[PDB]
Amino acid sequence: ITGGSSAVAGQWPWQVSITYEGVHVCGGSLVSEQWVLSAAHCFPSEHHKEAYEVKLGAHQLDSYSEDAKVSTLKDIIPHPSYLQEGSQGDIALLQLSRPITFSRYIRPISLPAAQASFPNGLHCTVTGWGHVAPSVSLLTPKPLQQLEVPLISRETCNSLYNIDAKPEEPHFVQEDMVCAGYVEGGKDACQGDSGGPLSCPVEGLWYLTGIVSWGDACGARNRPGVYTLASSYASWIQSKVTELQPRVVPQ
Repeated sequence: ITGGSSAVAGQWPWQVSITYEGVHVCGGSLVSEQWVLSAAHCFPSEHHKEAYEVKLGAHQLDSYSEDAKVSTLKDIIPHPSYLQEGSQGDIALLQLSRPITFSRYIRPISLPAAQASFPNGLHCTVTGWGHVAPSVSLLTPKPLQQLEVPLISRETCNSLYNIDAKPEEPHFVQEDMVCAGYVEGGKDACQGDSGGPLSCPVEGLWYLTGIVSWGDACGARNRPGVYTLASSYASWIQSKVTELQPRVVPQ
């Protein structure tokens, strides 16, 4: 996260850290006692499920915490539309090997139901332990970063990414993605943040509106970060995981 601030402990208790062979690679969002949603691009086919770990309840990634829990994974289910290096379908369900116990520091975020709409301009928050500037990592002790970003209309994101960007720019799919952020630069999610939550508030409840998916360089100008739009995958999520019940989001 670039341009944001340090969260206080307990603030975003659904945020988790995913490591691969012990190295933090992505975020994710706890959505029940045993399931986490993250980005499919963090789980390439060639990686071994047993080499991942999920750390919950930690605000400083490099500080021991008695409140932190670490779990292995028993299943990884990427969306079947997902193609490596492609934009579509960047979302994956991860099942922890065992259910975890909730606490002040570990609690699930609500999934938005298929028909949920979040108004353009709503200030949502993206969190993570990813880069703080282009190619610059967050320094130890790696305090979780948070950044308020406004949701941007699909028409505008389509303009910014599909019309006003070169052909090698990933394709923005209006039905299944949302961009959120700034054209000004210096405020965005970055490498290492994928899979983490775009948490949007409605009537005092937080919904996983999006999952960090892609964008340009960390904090690049005219390219607000792009997120997988969770509502578009709500029916898929619930059909795969009967335990996960997306919530209807008030008008």
